[PDB]
Amino acid sequence: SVLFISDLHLEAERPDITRAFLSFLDERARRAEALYILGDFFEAWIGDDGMDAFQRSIAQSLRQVADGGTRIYLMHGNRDFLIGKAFCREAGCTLLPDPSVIDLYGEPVLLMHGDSLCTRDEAYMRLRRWLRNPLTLWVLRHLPLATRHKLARKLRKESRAQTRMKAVDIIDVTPEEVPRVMRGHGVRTLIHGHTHRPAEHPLDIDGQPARRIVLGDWDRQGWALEIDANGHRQAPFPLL
Ligand SMILES: CCCCCCCCCCC[C@@H](O)CC(=O)N[C@H]1[C@@H](OP(=O)(O)O)O[C@H](CO)[C@@H](O)[C@@H]1OC(=O)C[C@H](O)CCCCCCCCCCC
Repeated sequence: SVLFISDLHLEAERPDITRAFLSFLDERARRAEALYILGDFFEAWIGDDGMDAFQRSIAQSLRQVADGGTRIYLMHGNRDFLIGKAFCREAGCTLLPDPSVIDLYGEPVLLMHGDSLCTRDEAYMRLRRWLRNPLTLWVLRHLPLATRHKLARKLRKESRAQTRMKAVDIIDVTPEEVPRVMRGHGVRTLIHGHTHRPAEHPLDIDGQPARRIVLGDWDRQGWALEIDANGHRQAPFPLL
């Protein structure tokens, strides 16, 4: 079996989420063939060179699971798109680009964090285009660590202000983007996070049924999607 999680937003000041995650690693990820983390694993990331004691300890916990034979893949989200090779080497995980198509029990399956689908959120689309611009990444990594933390706090503050003001239809995925990107990748299954609305959505692509599975965020309870050759299930579990 294979596990999918996202939107944990791990941080030092949420030990309840950390405890749930570490229990999940021991109880479920150790026995899985693979674990996919589809973005926003951490609350924020300023670059691997800024990793703190807490973040290093999370890397070590992943490494224990990877060394047991579980393959771990990590995809960027909007909080942690600066995770690099140094972190993944310490964690024993593989960095997966957004988007990625994997083979899952013989079916091609598209994986994304999900924010790139939110094309009606024009203010966010503009921010994303600027944040991911190679010129932006260049200047950002030339900022001192403390100044990077300052700008990360400022972005979080403005995001918290602005997201409260937006309608749910503006911040959720644009419906017609889903068949468009799934057709382009030749898949009938898409798995993503970001939107915090765990669900499975049936849809049509060119007269053929397809599905979009949305992973849950861990703010109030943990979530995991588990797939094996016979079926799949997403279910929550309590934070510790
Ligand atoms: C190198 C270190 C520093 C730089 C890199 C740091 C990386 C870590 C920081 C993460 C910030 C991230 O939270 C921003 C973001 O992604 N917001 C969108 C997201 O909301 P979340 O709050 O992340 O859950 O998802 C929401 C739903 O999709 C969406 O709504 C939010 O997007 C916004 O709210 C964006 C606003 O609409 C526009 C904000 C522009 C802010 C400009 C601030 C800079 C000040 C400029 C002064 C001239």
